Amino acid sequence: KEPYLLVFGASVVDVFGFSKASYRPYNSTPGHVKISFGGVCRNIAENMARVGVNTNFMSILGNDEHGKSIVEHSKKIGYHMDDSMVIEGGSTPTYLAILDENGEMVSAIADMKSIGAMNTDFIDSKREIFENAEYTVLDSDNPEIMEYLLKNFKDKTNFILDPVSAEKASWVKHLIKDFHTIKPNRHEAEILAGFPITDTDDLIKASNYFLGLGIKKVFISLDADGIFYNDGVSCGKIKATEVDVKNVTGAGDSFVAGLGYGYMNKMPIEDIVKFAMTMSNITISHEEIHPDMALDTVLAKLEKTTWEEEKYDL
Amino acid sequence: RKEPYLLVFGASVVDVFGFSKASYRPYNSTPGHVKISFGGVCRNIAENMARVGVNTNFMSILGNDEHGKSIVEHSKKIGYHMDDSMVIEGGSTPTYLAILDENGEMVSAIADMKSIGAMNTDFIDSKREIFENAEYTVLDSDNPEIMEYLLKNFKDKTNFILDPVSAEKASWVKHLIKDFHTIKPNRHEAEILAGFPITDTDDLIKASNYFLGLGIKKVFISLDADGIFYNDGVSCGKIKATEVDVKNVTGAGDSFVAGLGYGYMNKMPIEDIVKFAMTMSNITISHEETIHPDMALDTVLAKLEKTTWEEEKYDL
Repeated sequence: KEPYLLVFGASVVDVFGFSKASYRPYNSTPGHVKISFGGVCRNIAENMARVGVNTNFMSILGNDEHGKSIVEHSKKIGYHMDDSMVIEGGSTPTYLAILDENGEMVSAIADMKSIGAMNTDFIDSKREIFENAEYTVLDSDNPEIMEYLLKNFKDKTNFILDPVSAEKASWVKHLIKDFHTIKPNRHEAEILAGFPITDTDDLIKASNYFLGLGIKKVFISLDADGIFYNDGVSCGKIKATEVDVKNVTGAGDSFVAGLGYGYMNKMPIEDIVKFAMTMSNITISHEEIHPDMALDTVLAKLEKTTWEEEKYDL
Repeated sequence: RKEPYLLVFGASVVDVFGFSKASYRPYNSTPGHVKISFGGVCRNIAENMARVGVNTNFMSILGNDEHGKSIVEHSKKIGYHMDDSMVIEGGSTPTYLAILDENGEMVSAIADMKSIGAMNTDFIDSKREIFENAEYTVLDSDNPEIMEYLLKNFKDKTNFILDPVSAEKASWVKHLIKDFHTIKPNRHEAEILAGFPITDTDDLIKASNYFLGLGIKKVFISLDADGIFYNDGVSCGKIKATEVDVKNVTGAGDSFVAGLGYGYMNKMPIEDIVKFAMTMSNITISHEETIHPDMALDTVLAKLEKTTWEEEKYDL
């Protein structure tokens, strides 16, 4: 009914066993067991739901306990997983890891069997959800599924890319042309462009190459040095100057989420970049990966930030 | 509803098992299959009870975390009421995380069994009315100190039922058994509790007669393949079922305790309680899992009708 943003992707349940004693294999070691909900696309969907975006999250789950826990956390926060694939008798993708006294792993099980169950037939049965979406977030996990989604719904919905890694970005450098928005870091952009990006002049040449292919919006993460943008009309670099604490991971997930908010509320380019970066500046500091994220908490920190803005022209 | 209930008091454990689907190597991410299951003797008893229609009150120790919500949701689905349980803020619900190799052997594990020992007298006192108005109260042999507190404070207010768990755990509660209305040991656990070997029928009659002398009202001794030996002071006998093929024994005695619970609540004669509870034990024994997914009152009654029994009755 109301305009929504669709996030398609995997959900991985993380189960960590931290040793609170000396580690010994083959024998039961006492410790704390922590359960956290991960997976790039699930992190993005949660962050969006937390700031008020009408989020639909299409995933792959099993009918086990971990799958039920994901669906319950989904209703609490706000991300609707109502159209997800459910595998009867199958497990929800999980990573089990038994860490020692220092925090380094000694044993691990990756259960990713259910991620391979995604096919073109299930995509077709959920066509209305893909078409009625304003924007659709995808990662670079499966190039074959991406290629299918692009040539079937590129004109119906506006696709947003999160490259994940430099390696995963390389197996998808030929498909980036059909995306409305791409969000790589400095290194993932070097891979997608085909040339080394060392300074501002190379970032302008990179983004213009991406825009030339048919991409409308380009956002390049500069890791601490801010974010670079390119509307095709407006170009710049907006940098923050303050927070940098425990685990700078999960920030890119929060940035994609703020791109989604800024788009749904039709905010000006310079302000979308600022809002999205505030969500990253939060996530970096507080460990917990997401701690707390509310519409007002992001709007509260936003004002008390040193914005080092630089504007460019072509 | 203000209808009579049975109280089960004990631990709830969430088991998380990772089975390797490739050759295991330490410090390395091995591809595998994750299995999540609910355990704890007392939690299994309460589930089996609610499954057959007993109005069950399950008082446990949870942890406010994600595994705590998992147990609670399963309890609302099946019907074992956990409303009066202990919830620890910031604490952890008892969890056992284990990684198995390609052969099935444990090569790594984390035991978060901390919360089981966090039960205190102040909490028992706050919920004293749940114990006092309970028709029967099931306990296992996990915490001897708390058992003594429960027995001393509630033995004349509620009827206690013991599931000894193991022979080792049984020696620690041997001085406390006299206050129980019902004990349910196996051959070896009964030897530990009695203080002499049980090799035949005469020793079974002697062991059970001794337990009745201590003040115990009803005795049930599991004899594995030979069935169940019973004694209530009036009726004594041994009943066995023919055609029972076992796959997995874990959780069978749990289902038997649950069946005693059903029998007591429905005021059934001892021979029928033994048969009903044994049918429940037989169903659980024929499945690989600790609890049969399809078990309900109808399946227990359907299998009870279809069973051929070997019955023996002794006098005196």
